[PDB]
Amino acid sequence: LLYCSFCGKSQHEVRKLIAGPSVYICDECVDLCNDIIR
Amino acid sequence: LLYCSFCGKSQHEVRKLIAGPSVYICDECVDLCNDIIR
Ligand SMILES: [Zn+2]
Ligand SMILES: [Zn+2]
Repeated sequence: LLYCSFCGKSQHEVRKLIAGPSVYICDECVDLCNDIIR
Repeated sequence: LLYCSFCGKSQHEVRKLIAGPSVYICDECVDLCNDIIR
């Protein structure tokens, strides 16, 4: 549905995808982003 | 800027917020979502 602003990969193109009422993110985005923000 | 589809909290309302070209998510969303998807 929505592409990752970071991964830009399709919702199903990634092995793990989390769907939200308006936000879509995969595991690499949070894994890489969580490490930076944390 | 954009509210979390899950947290619905403002971009600055959360202590940790990751900004993306079109996706905004905080630590609780990925922490709780990552545990479920993983
Ligand atoms: Zn992603
Ligand atoms: Zn959030």
